[PDB]
Amino acid sequence: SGPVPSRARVYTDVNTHRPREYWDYESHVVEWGNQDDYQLVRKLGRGKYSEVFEAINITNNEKVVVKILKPVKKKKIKREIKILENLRGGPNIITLADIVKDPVSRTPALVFEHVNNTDFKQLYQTLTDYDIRFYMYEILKALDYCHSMGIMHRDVKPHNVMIDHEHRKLRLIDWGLAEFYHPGQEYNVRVASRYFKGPELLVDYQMYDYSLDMWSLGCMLASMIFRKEPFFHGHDNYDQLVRIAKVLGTEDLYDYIDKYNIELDPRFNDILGRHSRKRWERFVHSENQHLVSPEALDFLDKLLRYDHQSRLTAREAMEHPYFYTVVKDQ
Ligand SMILES: O=C(CCCCCCCNc1nc2cc(C(=O)O)ccc2c2cnccc12)NO
Ligand SMILES: [Cl-]
Ligand SMILES: [Cl-]
Repeated sequence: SGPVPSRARVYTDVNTHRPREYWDYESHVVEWGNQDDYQLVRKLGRGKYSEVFEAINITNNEKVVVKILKPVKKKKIKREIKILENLRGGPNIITLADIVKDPVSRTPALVFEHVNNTDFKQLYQTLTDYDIRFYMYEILKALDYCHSMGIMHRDVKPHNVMIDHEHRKLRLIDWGLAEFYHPGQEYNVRVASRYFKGPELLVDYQMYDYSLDMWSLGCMLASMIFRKEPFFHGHDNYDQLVRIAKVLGTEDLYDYIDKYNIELDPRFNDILGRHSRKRWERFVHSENQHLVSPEALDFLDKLLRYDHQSRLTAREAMEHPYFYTVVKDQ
């Protein structure tokens, strides 16, 4: 026997109902724009497999951002392009304005809308309770939208949320790890950064779905309301699950593993041992108490569940009382 199958609880068949050109990114033909329209102004970042510049569109003198794509797996170029084009115009999704060939190496470069960003290591220190709720709701809007469009982001983390706090404007960026959800498909578990990897990634359960993004979101929320960054501070991939188990407890972990017939490494199983669940109240202290409320902890608790089928969907999350007043704000 093998692992038990799983299906997305919501939006399960969205891609099946669309024409195949929507999700068959390998068959996408790229419409290339005019590289001469853009001139690089300065370097903004040099992440993995990509370089990011501030640039100028000289046909309208619009400040834009150019990301030069250099993945090892070339199939991710069309993938990112197709996903950006399918989600274009959606709430809080970064806008792909153009695609051009870098005149140096003929490598693809994406042109994006420019956002007036403020770094999170400078921002999450000054956020009020209300601000945390408001921006979580904006992220949820983006996630419900991309999930409803058949797409899982798979790399939700602070650096991939651009915030113009002066205008209370938020954009979800870097769709280079995003994939289309197809029921029954097995996905790669190497996605996401360690601190934000869901337990399904950490136990090598490959038939995961949109709910992966809901675990990541939970990890961000916990780090903001408790002012512990990252909240689960694993030092390698096994330690990440150990740190999770020390908070959520091993009883629900072992029930999760049994439910889906997941094959755990025996020495790892021995290492996890037995840990009781810690009540969320243990993480409150005088320095973070102004960010904690009963509805915050209930919401957090309903995002950070081992069983991916048990986590709140983005829409259920948007209906949680934690956002009640925020919902009346717009
Ligand atoms: O949490 C945070 C963390 C701040 C991290 C700073 C990263 C600097 C890179 N800077 C931009 N990287 C982009 C990447 C993409 C993409 O890969 O899709 C799309 C758009 C941008 C972008 C747009 N406008 C201004 C700057 C950038 N801040 O709130
Ligand atoms: Cl406790
Ligand atoms: Cl969802």
